[PDB]
Amino acid sequence: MRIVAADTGGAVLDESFQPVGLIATVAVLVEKPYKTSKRFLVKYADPYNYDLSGRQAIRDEIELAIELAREVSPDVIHLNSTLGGIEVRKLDESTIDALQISDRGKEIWKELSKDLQPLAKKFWEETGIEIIAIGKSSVPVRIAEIYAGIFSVKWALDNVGGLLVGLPRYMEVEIKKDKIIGKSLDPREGGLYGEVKTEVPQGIKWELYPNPLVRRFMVFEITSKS
Amino acid sequence: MRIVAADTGGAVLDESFQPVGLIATVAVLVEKPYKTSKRFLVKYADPYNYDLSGRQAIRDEIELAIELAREVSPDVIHLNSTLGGIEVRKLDESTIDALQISDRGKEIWKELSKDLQPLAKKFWEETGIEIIAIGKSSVPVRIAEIYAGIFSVKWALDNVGGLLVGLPRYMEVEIKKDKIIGKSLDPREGGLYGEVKTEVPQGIKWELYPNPLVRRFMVFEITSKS
Amino acid sequence: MRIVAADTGGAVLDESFQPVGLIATVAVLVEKPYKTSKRFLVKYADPYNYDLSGRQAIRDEIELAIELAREVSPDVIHLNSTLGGIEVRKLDESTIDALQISDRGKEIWKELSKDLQPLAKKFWEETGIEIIAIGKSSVPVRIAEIYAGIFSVKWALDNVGGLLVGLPRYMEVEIKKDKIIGKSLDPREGGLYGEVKTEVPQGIKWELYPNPLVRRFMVFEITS
DNA sequence: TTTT
DNA sequence: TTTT
DNA sequence: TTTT
Ligand SMILES: [Mg+2]
Ligand SMILES: [Mg+2]
Repeated sequence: MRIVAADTGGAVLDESFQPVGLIATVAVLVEKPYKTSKRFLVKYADPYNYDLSGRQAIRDEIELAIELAREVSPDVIHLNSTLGGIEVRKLDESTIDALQISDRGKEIWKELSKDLQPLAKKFWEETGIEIIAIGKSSVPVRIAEIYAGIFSVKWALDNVGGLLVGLPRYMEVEIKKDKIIGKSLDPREGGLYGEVKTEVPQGIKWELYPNPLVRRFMVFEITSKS
Repeated sequence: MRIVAADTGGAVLDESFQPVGLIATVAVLVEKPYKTSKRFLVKYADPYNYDLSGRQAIRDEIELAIELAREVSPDVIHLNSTLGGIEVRKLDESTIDALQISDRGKEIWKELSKDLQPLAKKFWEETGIEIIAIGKSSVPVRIAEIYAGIFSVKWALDNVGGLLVGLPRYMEVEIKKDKIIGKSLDPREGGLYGEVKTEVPQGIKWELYPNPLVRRFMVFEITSKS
Repeated sequence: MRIVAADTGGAVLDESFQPVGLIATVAVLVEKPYKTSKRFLVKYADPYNYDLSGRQAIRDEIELAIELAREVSPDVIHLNSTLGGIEVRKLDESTIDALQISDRGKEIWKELSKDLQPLAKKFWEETGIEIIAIGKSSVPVRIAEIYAGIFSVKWALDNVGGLLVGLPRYMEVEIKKDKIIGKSLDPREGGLYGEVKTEVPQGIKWELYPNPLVRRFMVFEITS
């Protein structure tokens, strides 16, 4: 099976660990053994002019996933929304009410349907590829999330006297001479990881530590040596 | 305390990772320090003629657990159903509605009661040993589950041009010349493991990797060198 | 950020692994990098005369947290009750009705409000420090919990003809010549740990293993 | 309720 | 539904 | 709500 998935993750935090805005939207191609991705795309947001509430992310995600899918022709696209695996081209007012989600979730998706359903429909017509709202269940979506963490740190290195990056849940990053490696901290996930080439700037220091206000989320903090 | 527990686990998957049927039912004796089992029984199902909605699994589990219990005389039997630890001999329509479980769960157990309650009652009459529906809370149940994973792999090695075995949640297997070792991938469980003797066939290769459709579950795939 | 948090944890178990009563209430000061605590206080309960339904735990916790806070002057106090981070000084029946929790949870806290809310208000007046009900989301709270586990083992060392101590969730302890080290078993938490100096008595054996009745909780067993 |  |  |  060959899967394209997408996710948005990584946030700039203020000094009291409150998120300001999100950083990276990433689409990944994932193939057996489903532990990493070697082909991916990134779109960076502007975290300082981001509306955290909300849902530009999912629109950016589906667009980027389709863009990558047109190049690599996967079997399926996984979208990061836990709706039971329903095909997005089949999302209408009727099918959304039948969904086992909260009443806010239903109204959010009734609005999102207006743009996303025709998009998925046109893409399925062209290719036969479904876009499914699978979310938390998907390993490719979790690999996309790890890459969103990595690219958030890349963005921070490229855009830093100090920056706090809130990473996606329970993942770590490691800085190497010419690359950033991201890994899940959950061994139950079976060793999921990512790697992105980058040049690491001089004159800065970094540390990774637990976000004290959000258990199981880590903070990557960059500080200037000057 | 000395505990007998049982579980059914391991599934044949098709090439799109959809389960076809379950493989192994295992009963274990677990004693201090409650990390493994040295005395156990296995019953193999036929996964290609399995009713995944049938729920023959729990009938097989209680039967195999009672069979092992008659040999080793434990303090208690742990059954894999998370009902709050109620004794199975006490399961009637009255006690089932009082349980804090789903209405689907209540309707399943009202039907299961008709066979299982008399079975547990007669075993308690004979021995004084309770069969309790403890499920997810039980470490002996998790150890039975790990052994079901190991035995599913043994079954696959013995019955394979290629096979996909979906393992129980977050566990790995290791193949040695003369045995299979199974371990939980969750360090929070305190190091649960199992080991089964077997002959490993020639002319085949194997791989263990994440199920892309079911996060925190692994696939053990066997392929012929053919 | 500088944080005081508190928790009650660790339990005496009987021979069928049933809890009898809780042991340690611990207040910790937590600072960057938020992985441990070097400054903490402990209050021991009497586990053989403990009411597990009583919610004396949270009253002991807030008192000890305040006691430590007066000494180390933190930015905020984290209380181990998952109410979304609401300020305790702002807890009246109306705000409790609005909380996204169970109806039992609501009835418990309407009763707790009667004593704890005036305490938080007066403390906020004195220092400007909030006491927020953040609970499961707080790392300092988990560090307090790990320290409760450590102190429960210290209690066991101090009181052992044989004892079974049920530790807080997924943590381990190690006894060294002059200290007890506690660690989270969950690597997702990022390496949380604690350490307490104590004199280790002679003539004893100990073992750590899974509670067979409560998955992901360990038992510390000590014998003379 | 259980199963991957 | 999603975000730290 | 919390506890093993
Ligand atoms: Mg995500
Ligand atoms: Mg606690």
